[PDB]
Amino acid sequence: MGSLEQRRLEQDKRPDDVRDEYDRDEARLIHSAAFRRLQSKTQVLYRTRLTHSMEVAQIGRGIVQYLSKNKKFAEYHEHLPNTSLITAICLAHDIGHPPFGHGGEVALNYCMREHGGFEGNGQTLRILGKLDKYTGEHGLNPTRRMLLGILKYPVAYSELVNEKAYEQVPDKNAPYWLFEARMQKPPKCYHDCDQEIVDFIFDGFAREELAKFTQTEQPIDKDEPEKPLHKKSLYKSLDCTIMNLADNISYSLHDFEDALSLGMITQRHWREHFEGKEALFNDLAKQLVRNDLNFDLITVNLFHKESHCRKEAIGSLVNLMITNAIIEKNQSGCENPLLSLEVKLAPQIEKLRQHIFDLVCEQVIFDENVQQLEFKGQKLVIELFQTLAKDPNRFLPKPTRERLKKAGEGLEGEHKKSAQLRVICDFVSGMTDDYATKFYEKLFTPSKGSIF
Amino acid sequence: MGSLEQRRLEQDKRPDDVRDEYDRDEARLIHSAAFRRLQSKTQVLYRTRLTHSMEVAQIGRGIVQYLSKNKKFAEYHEHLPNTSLITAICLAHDIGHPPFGHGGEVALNYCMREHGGFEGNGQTLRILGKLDKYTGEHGLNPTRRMLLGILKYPVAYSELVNEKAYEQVPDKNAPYWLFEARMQKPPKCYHDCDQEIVDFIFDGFAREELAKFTQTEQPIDKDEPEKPLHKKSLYKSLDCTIMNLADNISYSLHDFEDALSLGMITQRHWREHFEGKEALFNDLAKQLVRNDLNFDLITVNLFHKESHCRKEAIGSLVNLMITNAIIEKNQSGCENPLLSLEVKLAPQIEKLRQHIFDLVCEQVIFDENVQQLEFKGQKLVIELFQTLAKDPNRFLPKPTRERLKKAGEGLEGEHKKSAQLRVICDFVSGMTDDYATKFYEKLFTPSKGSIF
Ligand SMILES: [Mg+2]
Ligand SMILES: [Mg+2]
Repeated sequence: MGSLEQRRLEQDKRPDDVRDEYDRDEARLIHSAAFRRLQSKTQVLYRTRLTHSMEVAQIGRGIVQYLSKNKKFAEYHEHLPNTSLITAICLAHDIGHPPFGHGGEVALNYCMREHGGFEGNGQTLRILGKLDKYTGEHGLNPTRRMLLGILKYPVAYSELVNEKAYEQVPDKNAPYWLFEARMQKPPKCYHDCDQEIVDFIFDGFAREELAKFTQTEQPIDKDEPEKPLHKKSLYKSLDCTIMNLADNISYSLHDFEDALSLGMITQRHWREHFEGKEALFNDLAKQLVRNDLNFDLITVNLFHKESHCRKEAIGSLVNLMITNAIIEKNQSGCENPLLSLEVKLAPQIEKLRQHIFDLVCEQVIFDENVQQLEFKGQKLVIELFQTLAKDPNRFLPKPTRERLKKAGEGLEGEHKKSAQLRVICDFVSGMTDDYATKFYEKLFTPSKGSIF
Repeated sequence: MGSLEQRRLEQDKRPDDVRDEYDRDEARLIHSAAFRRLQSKTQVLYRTRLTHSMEVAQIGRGIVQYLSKNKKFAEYHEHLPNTSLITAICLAHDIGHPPFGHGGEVALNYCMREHGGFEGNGQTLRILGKLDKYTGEHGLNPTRRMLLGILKYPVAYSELVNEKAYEQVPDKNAPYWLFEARMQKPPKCYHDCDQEIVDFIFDGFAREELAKFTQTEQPIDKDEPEKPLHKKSLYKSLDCTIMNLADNISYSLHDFEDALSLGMITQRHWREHFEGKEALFNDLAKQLVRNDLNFDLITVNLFHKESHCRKEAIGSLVNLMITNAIIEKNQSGCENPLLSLEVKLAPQIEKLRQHIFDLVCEQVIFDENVQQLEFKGQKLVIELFQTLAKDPNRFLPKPTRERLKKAGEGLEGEHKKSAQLRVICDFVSGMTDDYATKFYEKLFTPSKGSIF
């Protein structure tokens, strides 16, 4: 089998470069157009995706550091990623996310219904492995282990999608962009047209390991037992578990901290969301003997006037989760360490992390005004994709027109159409929020737009 | 037959006026609302249609002057138009063009699919002969020869249209304004509802002359031999050939000069568009012995920092085409001089003029941002026409409501509908780009519009 430091394309380093291949991955990523676009992309609307990706990289390094010295896990030290690989994986995890976030993701998936759908994490793999113009046709040409580390869902769209969930009540009067977004969310997956990339990631493993590692589950009873739902992938690589843990800690605490600052989560919300289960903080305070973890003391410090009393509690909770990162084996039958080993929190810490994250989804993610803005990004992307798809040679830039022509060669009929719509999907998804707004305004908004 | 200085309506001049009828045409045109609208109408988006029409008038006068003294063409001096007639024809040629240019023209033709279509040059005749409020129902009431001079395409829409080219792949999800504009372009023609105007222009000629002069051709193989295409008219009057030559010289050189200034055409584009065929400049430089026509010398002067080195080359190329205007006979079997005689460039000069014009279409006319703005004018005009057509008495001004009522009298059924939609088409097409934008914003844009 192939090495983990192997790339799809041959790009050997000069003898002047003792940097390991994982550092070369970090260097290419930071100097890449896909990573620099994280500035003009916000996840909530304040906090940009670049800042979130840096905080996630910091948390992941702290996780890897904590594990690399805890001798209870000394048996697994050799399989931990290094500082450069965990950073590059953490800094790349939100690269594929489209403009306007979930509003744009639902939009592109709805437009690509007959052509493979769209999902952000799949586009992250698509950009990293092919789209980014660091190479001709191999993206940034990352190492096998880095590609595996960003593959959060190693199962294809077709193998996971349940198109019965897309079913809608007919409405002759509704425009094409007007629908319930929750019923058009894609499965978390990789795109079928990128199977070659996934083949490379998995050529360094035994095929029985691949079958066990790509196992899925059928979730049941989201509201009713017969409600149709997509299938979920079940397992991620070891490095991916570390990044996914850091990614959730930031969403649970750092987006919570921003919610306190903006006033979207009050102490009344806190004490009502924790009206029961004050032991989520208190019982932990007893076991670890940390008076700072007392529910009433940490509540006063979180909702304190002095900003140094809040950041001290946020950082205390950030440190509490990093110090409670355990590494177990997943219920996959895999014997490879990178496929069988998982990093996660202590069960009592995860209960507290989730319960803080649930208050964030309730007051921030599902705020009426936040959702109204997501729908507008849905309308904008749909209306932009339609127009770019109706006459792509009139509107698209010349290099994008070349890819669309190139994608259709050797293909005819419906396969040619899906391959060319994929290029348009990669063009729109690779837009920044302001670039997509300007592109919308040049095409539709009455008095806006300039030829330069 | 009738005189060339004859008008549809009787408007004789006072004895105090020794001005010839062609000067009276020039005077009425300049003081007309249709000609003054050329200020608020741009052709590219910089250079307005008024400025283009003045440069065309200057080139045409230079053409007529050059021919009126070249004794190789002395046999045809008596049939050349005078200074006033060639100016009025040149200043009127773009009067009918709608807001947003081709974007608005494709829009109106698409809306008028079942009602006669729309084309700019046809509206120029419609405004000049009927619409302009200089008279009651005869427009500016121009002379027969001036009307003939603006009749670039003396064949009707119905006689030229190939509705198979309008055929579209069905799309249930597309809004009414979303289509490929290239497949909805109208034929270059005059509108069927203006046949009476064309009858007057042609009552001063023998009917055999009319049949030969209105001959058409069926172009073949735009991309494939079986691609459906409209039919083209074949012949223009002598005065029209002079105006059409001046009109093309301005587009080929003056719009090229603006392209240099804005940076849309680089010296790299020039030397790559002329990578072969440097003899288009050089061979002419040999025959005429003009070292300024050397490809490398004129390239340095065109792309020079000093603006006096560029304008000296542009004006040299403007002068080179005027000095190479020849007058031949067209392959029409006509014996009337105004219908059989044509003015055009020398074959080697036309090869150079076209090749410069092709670089203008490639970098300017078909720039992605220029086309994106054209589509937005297409969407705006379509959405404006629809709403004005749904309830014309609620929205249209009282004088326009009078014409629409008046156009429907004596008619019922589908003929009444087409006659009233023609008035709405004349209202929208006669809008300036900013007037159409304000009219769009009052009706659709959320927070815009005032009752005054
Ligand atoms: Mg993230
Ligand atoms: Mg013109």
